Amino acid sequence: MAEPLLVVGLGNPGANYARTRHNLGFVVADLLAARLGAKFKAHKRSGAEVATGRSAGRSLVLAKPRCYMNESGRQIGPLAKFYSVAPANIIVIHDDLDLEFGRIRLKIGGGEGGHNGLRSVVAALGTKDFQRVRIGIGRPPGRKDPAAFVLENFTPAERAEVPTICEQAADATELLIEQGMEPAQNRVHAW
Repeated sequence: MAEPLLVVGLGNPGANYARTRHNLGFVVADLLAARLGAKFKAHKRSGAEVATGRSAGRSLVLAKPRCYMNESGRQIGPLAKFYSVAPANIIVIHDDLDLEFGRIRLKIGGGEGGHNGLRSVVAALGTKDFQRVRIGIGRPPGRKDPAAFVLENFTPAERAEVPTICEQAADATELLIEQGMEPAQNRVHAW
């Protein structure tokens, strides 16, 4: 009974489109990073960003390429098969529309909500029941334009929401390591 955990933050490089929270993975990774203070880097046979983290009585490998999306799917593909890690150890973070623009969505099997990247990860990783941590950024009002509405740019609204949820999820995470998620979920996953 012993095994580390791997984390992968899927977001959007550069910017422009990243403003649409298309950089949740990197936004959350950076946040949790700026908090942890860990000194990440960029390399690996793949050539992406990553950093090790010790806590929760276990190590944590947080990685994240550039393009992320497809870059991640593939990046992990080999990187995943390279490290030979388990699916219950790998956790891919992303953004998704669930309710309002300031919620999170952490699950295991549940994932892949239409995306070349995500699909590239499944095909790259071949699917092993890996874990995923999607964020709840607004919800689909209809069929008018969900993706369009998901790729808005609440830079501001999101700016406050980014730290709002991140803060909430950050607490849930910390508490999770403190004891369990039960409280974090009832505390954080309660709002």
